[PDB]
Amino acid sequence: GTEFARSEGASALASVNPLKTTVEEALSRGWSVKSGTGTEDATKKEVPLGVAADANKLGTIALKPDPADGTADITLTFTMGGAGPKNKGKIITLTRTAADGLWKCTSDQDEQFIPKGCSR
Repeated sequence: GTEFARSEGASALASVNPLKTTVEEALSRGWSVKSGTGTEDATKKEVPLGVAADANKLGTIALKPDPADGTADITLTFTMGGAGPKNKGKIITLTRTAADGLWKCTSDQDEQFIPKGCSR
């Protein structure tokens, strides 16, 4: 009844949306992106995303493939394991298609709580 269901979705998307820039900046250097926190690794030429998996207590952030070099589709997911009953277990997926470099957002939330710019 009183779950903050719209704000949960907005918060989840706000945790992953800024990582699009992080990914693009690494790929433009010809470096790979890897999950988690840490320093750039000049031996393997990997840049970490810079955010902990649990930075937002609504859920968990994941990257696939890990590491990612831009020659395959990339997905960033926010899995809402920490949310209330309407959104628990739902997943927001950002996909960067390697063929064209374009990003899409899909969600399996109930349509009324899907954030702006994302589709089913």
